[PDB]
Amino acid sequence: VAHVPDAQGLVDYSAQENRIWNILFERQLKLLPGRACDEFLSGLQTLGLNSSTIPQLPEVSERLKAKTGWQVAPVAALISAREFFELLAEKYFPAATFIRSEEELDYVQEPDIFHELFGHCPMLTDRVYAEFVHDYACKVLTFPEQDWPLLQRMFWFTVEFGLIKTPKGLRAYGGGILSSISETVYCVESDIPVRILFDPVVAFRMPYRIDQLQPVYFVIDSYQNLYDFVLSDMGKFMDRARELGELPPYFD
Repeated sequence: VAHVPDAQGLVDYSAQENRIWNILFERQLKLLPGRACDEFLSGLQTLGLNSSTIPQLPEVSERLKAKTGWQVAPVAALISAREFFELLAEKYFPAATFIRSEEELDYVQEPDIFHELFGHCPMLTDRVYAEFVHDYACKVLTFPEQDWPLLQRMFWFTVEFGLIKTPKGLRAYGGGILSSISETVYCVESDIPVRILFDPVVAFRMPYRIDQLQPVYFVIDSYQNLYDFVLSDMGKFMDRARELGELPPYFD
């Protein structure tokens, strides 16, 4: 459960909440160097993220906005799929104003202010990415609830768990990877996962499990790949994905 912010956006966190931010921050920072994409590296710097206190949203927002028109909006712990996408649509990234507990450090299903401000926001400082996230949200109206599961599949294999094969090698952009210490090493160093060439139809055909280290990642060679995809008519990729069948899981 979350804090409710004051007249002017500020939120009264105390020491313990701050230490956990700190332990989370300190340990992810170490692993980033050969693993996160350059754009993530600099987004973090651009966003002013201290390894010491939980940020105040106004300042973070102000910084995001000046890079790409995005902002951060404070919300409660359990917002709905619709509320998430309605916010992304108006260029606001939702930030729940609580942090995971000491006991819930390593794995955590309910996304907190670390998951958000550390894992996701920093990639929203890259212009083509920020524009793809926004267009993507927007187009998820236009679509009926019957199609959001496939749209939420695609989101999982890009915004959350996507990799980018760069000239200096494989890196990760996914905010679900970059906020977890386990994923961040595994995603680009293990011989277990299958890494597939990002293609819209095949991501739509790929099933997934939330709580588990991902057995399949999709690889992009430029954020422009995600941009062309959503400036092209989804709908058509989605049907097609349905006429060929859902693939069999690699997990169980």
